[PDB]
Amino acid sequence: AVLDLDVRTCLPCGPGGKGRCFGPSICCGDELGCFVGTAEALRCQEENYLPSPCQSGQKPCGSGGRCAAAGICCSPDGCEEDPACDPEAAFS
Repeated sequence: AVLDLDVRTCLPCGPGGKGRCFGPSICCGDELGCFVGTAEALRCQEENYLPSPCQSGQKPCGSGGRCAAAGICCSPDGCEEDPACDPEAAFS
């Protein structure tokens, strides 16, 4: 997706703002693991309370998608701990 407005980088997620919103009912903090509609993901509840634009930060990867949360590489259906970035990955 594209940018939101003047202030880029959508709303954070997780603890304080380590994470952020990604695709749909999802939230995944790179330095804060991946949560789809989970406790640490509810921050995206605001992503469906006010019809407006939004942007994410999904650094691509060969794991059927782009990187995101803890060594995550997300897809259009959901994310997964991808060895591409940190969990199922190397000792990253």
